[PDB]
This record gives sequence, structure tokens and C-alpha cells, in this order.
Amino acid sequence: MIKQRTLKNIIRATGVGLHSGEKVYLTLKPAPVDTGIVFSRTDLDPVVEIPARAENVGETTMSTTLVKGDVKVDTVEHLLSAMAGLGIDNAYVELSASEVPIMDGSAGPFVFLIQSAGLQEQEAAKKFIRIKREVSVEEGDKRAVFVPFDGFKVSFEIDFDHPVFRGRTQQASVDFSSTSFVKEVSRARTFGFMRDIEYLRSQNLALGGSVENAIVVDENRVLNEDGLRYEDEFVKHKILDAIGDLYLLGNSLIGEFRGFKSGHALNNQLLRTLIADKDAWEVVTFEDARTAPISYMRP
Ligand SMILES: CC(C)C(=O)N1C[C@H](NC(=O)[C@@H]2C[C@@H](O)CN2)C[C@@H]1C(=O)NCc1ccc(C#CC#CC2CC2)cc1
Ligand SMILES: [Zn+2]
Repeated sequence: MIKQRTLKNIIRATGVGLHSGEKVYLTLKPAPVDTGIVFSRTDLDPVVEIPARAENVGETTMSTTLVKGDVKVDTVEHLLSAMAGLGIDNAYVELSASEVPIMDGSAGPFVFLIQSAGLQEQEAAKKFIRIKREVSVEEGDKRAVFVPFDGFKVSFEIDFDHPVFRGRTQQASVDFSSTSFVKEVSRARTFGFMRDIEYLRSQNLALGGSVENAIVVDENRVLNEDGLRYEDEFVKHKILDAIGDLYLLGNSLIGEFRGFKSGHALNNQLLRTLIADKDAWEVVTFEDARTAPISYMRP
């Protein structure tokens, strides 16, 4: 064997920052073995690169933000989700502004741009982090857990007290060795309540938000004319966000993630607690893909 992968070709995209409302030009570039995912702010002289690693995560309530000095990259979770879902080890991500473009609110556009360019196997073993021990963090009624598991699996439960959610599935569990990230998860869009959006605009947040890139919910119903892509899109989006945050570990996981009302802050607590507890994980490679607990789509 299981080899590292980068992109076969450069991918360019244009979009708006969900939070900033800024137009942003995005370029995904191939990268050498053991680069990881590195974000670059090309609008600054000199360019600032922030490796997409747990240690570089800014103190952030809405999205996952990387920081170095007073430079930031906002809303990395959907793109990193896309890269995690296709098993991209190495890539440079160029941005003309502080925020990754939101596209349609899901990882769908990213997965497509990436799979249009195609992938490149590289002459070097893919390193994996295998969960050896259970690791859990709680705070109030939120819980985030890692469980040893021979594969990669994400379960999540949310519980909003809202007519839309109450009469919709708020639990989901997806084993990615037997279920398509691409088909079952990647198209799941971010969501916001009409009441919060009014306030957030007031504070110059959500300035790029529209029905074009978010599920907009009022008191009772989804306002998006065309409705939901999945009956359980909300909890599916939460799994997509978690897979993005998990990728800040800097290697693909062999294990299970369970989220109970968890978010970016607790996800990040769990990553830090996992990194710090070296008894709970090991790094492993696989000389024989045929026998390994995880598999990849052809390049
Ligand atoms: C309910 C909240 C607290 C919650 O727990 N969330 C969990 C999920 N998190 C996410 O998806 C994270 C956070 C986002 O960054 C992207 N990945 C969604 C939701 C969230 O954080 N959503 C922020 C938000 C999204 C869209 C809009 C929008 C607009 C629009 C308009 C114009 C017509 C009026 C506003 C806010
Ligand atoms: Zn999200």
C-alpha cells in the first residue's frame, strides 16, 4: 505494497468563503512522498504554508482553522474530508484568500475535481495510525471516542430539538471499507438555522452563505427548493466534518470514531489526547494490500 498517493495533475477551482464572503482561487498541486497536506496563502508576500496537522489548529468555534503567526486558513474540514475519502497522502493546497471555497457546502465538488485529475501512487509505503486502545473525551453532554477496529468506521449521533431534525434520522454509522465515502457521504452539505444566520451576518460571519452552498432551515422546514440529498443529510455532514478533522492526525486511521453531539473543538481534543497517549496507537505499513484491513479505489 500500500503506497502513498498524490494527484496526477494540478486542479484549479474558484468559489466563495462560507464565513468571509471572499472570492478565492484554489489550486491543488501534486506533492512529494511524506509532504502531507500543506495549505499555502499565495496572496501574501512571502507565501505562508501551514501543514494541516493537529498542532496548527486555531482556537475555532464554527469551522476548522489552521494558524501560523496571525495568518489563518479557515474552513479546511470539507477539502481534507475529500482528500481523506480518496486516500491522498501528499498535496499542496494554494489559496488567494484566508478561507477554502465552500463550493456547494459538501465535499462532492472536491472529490470530483480530484478524481478528474486522477491520482498518482508514489514509491513509498503509506503509513497508517492503528488505534490500539479506546480513547474518549467528554465535556458536558458531548462525547468523542476512538475504538480499535480492523478498518475505518465513523458513527455519529446528533440531537437538535427542531421539527426538521426530530422527524429525520439523527444517527448514522458508515464502514468505509464496505460503503462508498463518494456515494454515501461526500454530497452531504453544511446546514444553518435562519435565526442564527440573521445574528452571524450582524457579526460579519456566514457572509458567503446561500441555498447554493448550505441547507437553510427555519422554524419548521428546509427552505432549499430542491430539499435534501439524503434523508439523514445533517448527521451525514457531521461524519464528513469528522473525517476532515481526523485527517489533521497527518496519517490515515485504522480504527472507529464515535461522535455524540461532538464538534470541531471536541474532535480536536480527541486528536490531541490520542497523539499524547502513545500506548493507545502505533504507526503500521502493509507489504500486502490483499490482506490489509483497508483498501483503495484504483489510482
Ligand atoms: C447548528 C450549528 C451550530 C451546528 O452544529 N452545525 C454543525 C455543522 N457544521 C459544519 O457543517 C461545519 C461548520 C461550517 O463552517 C462548515 N463545516 C453545520 C452547523 C454549522 O456550524 N453551520 C455553520 C453555518 C453554515 C451555513 C450557514 C449559512 C447560511 C446562509 C444563508 C443565506 C440564505 C440566508 C451559516 C452557518
Ligand atoms: Zn461542514
